[PDB]
Amino acid sequence: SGFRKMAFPSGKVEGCMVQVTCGTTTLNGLWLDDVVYCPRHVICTSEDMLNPNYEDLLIRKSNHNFLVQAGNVQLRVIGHSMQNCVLKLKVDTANPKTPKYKFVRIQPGQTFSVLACYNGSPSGVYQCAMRPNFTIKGSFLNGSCGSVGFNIDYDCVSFCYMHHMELPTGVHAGTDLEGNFYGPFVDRQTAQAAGTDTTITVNVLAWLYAAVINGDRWFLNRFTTTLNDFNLVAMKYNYEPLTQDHVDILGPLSAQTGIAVLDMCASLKELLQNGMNGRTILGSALLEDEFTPFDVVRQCSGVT
Amino acid sequence: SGFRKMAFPSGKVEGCMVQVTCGTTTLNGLWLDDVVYCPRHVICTSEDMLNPNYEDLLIRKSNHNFLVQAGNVQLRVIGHSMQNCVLKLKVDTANPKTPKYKFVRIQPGQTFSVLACYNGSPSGVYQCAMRPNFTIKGSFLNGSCGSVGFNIDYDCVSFCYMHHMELPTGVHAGTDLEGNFYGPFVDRQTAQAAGTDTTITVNVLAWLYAAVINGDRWFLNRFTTTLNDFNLVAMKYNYEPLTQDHVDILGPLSAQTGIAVLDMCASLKELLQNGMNGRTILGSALLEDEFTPFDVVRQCSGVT
Ligand SMILES: Cn1c(=O)[nH]c2cncc(NC(=O)[C@@H]3CCOc4ccc(Cl)cc43)c21
Ligand SMILES: Cn1c(=O)[nH]c2cncc(NC(=O)[C@@H]3CCOc4ccc(Cl)cc43)c21
Repeated sequence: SGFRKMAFPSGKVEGCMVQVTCGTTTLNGLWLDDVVYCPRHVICTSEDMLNPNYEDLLIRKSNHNFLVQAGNVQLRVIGHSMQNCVLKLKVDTANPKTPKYKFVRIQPGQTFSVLACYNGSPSGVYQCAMRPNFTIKGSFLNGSCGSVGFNIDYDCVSFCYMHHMELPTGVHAGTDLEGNFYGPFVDRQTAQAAGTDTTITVNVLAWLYAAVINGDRWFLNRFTTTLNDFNLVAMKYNYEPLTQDHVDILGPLSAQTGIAVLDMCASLKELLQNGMNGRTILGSALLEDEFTPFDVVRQCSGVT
Repeated sequence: SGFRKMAFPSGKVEGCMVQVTCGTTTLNGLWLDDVVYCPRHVICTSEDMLNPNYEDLLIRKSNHNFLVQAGNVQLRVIGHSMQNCVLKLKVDTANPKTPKYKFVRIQPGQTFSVLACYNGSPSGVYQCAMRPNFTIKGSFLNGSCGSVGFNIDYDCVSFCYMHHMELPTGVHAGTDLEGNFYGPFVDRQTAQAAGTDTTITVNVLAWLYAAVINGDRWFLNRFTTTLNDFNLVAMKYNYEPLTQDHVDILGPLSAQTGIAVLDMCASLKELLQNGMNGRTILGSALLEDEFTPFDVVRQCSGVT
């Protein structure tokens, strides 16, 4: 029992982190096989960030201008290419610690672990979610660019995020491992504002199921609702609309607890309208939305 | 910017986890050098747990009754001894992945990362704190016993916790790596109730400093207080008394923000008396107390 914001064990990803320096900019890179992936803004000075022409800036860089260091040993760069907003630096040595891996582009609402790094060295691991406005709320200081987000399915690491930027509001933006930004963000030091950060309804419901599984049951009410009635309330509270696909996904948690998905929706509807009244659910005074239904099943079943 | 509940990178500890089975009980063990540490209740059946005489039960066990498996390979047990509530199983092979390590006994209020394991395999990593009542609020299912808590100082892992038990209220109890339980708990399936779970005041203040560093400043007020006046309020709200030692520890965060420790105490005093009024601090609707002042400095500075 007990339910925590849990990240995946980070060992498989720690074995992939390297330091990439180009000129006076140093950030992190991800070394998989004989390729090192890193944000293309490693080639920029602080002044270039204002209006960078990456293709033009890249012309002035050769393989020897990218310094890749794995631990305290230097890697030989034998090729470099730009793919969207990431650089792929081909090195002469395959990473001996390369885990089984995939590159996946996640959808909003999906969660992942982040291994925050500085100078190619891991500082910490935390869990976050791709927000509905395609930002993530992370913990990243200067030098953290190139840190990655991932999920693990047994022994296969699915890399979904690479950190690139912090917006003026303190939220974060980045790309998948093909270098495509999540959302409309661009790697330029220009005013970019995020859209509405709506609550991930299906994740809140999954977390209310986790609360029932762990004994926090005070919020269960005598009501039910329909998807349409619930969504009228969800719209009002800046919650994402719940679909029949989300109801299907919650099926196993509904089966485990015996609480119909629409009954849990009615409980959530009353929590939105009435508030918590100074009470907590799983140690939280707000409705947590960064646990997916899959995370709840995994944590409540002990998948390793 | 951004502030997350961050765990240490778990790789160094993942390389130490093994599966220990004695008869029909399987749990986790920690393999450091040629010794495997595990909860002594691995020798008990579910029936033995009601009133176990560990010395007597241990007489019926030989080295060959302890099955230690590292990955999918078996370790040869050449000795076994009981130290308080842990068994130390000497194996014929030193763990080749043994990191630099220490065994430390933490004080209440101190935080640590937990690598939750099942069958010697890591499932997740999360951060928690030794509560003032010597329980921890973890996430542990059956089979999680032997999972460890630790801190990392650069390349040295200080192991502080080994999981042993879940109380009827869903909170957790365990020992240091010398097998001594934190608090008054015993490894017996008997009614054991926890004392008051007071709030770790010095950690809340550190987290309010983290909030100011990250731009959440709405709660800063025009007041100050004294330790004595603050503690009158802290007592009333089941907060731990703040001492001059805690004030000294917060010194570097006070220097970084320019907010005197007693001014932050007055802000916290108003938050306790007035509540949050539906507002959040660092994404939380409650006052977070599982970040120590050291955690705040480390996360806000990027120690790797
Ligand atoms: C500089 N810095 C911090 O101090 N905390 C950060 C957390 N995450 C990221 C950064 N860095 C940035 O955002 C840089 C600084 C210049 O502006 C831009 C513009 C676009 C892009 Cl892709 C990157 C950057 C951080
Ligand atoms: C069985 N079990 C779960 O299902 N979730 C658990 C989370 N953490 C621990 C356990 N296990 C226990 O607490 C066992 C079960 C029998 O009672 C006792 C009594 C003392 C001691 Cl030291 C251990 C135990 C859990």
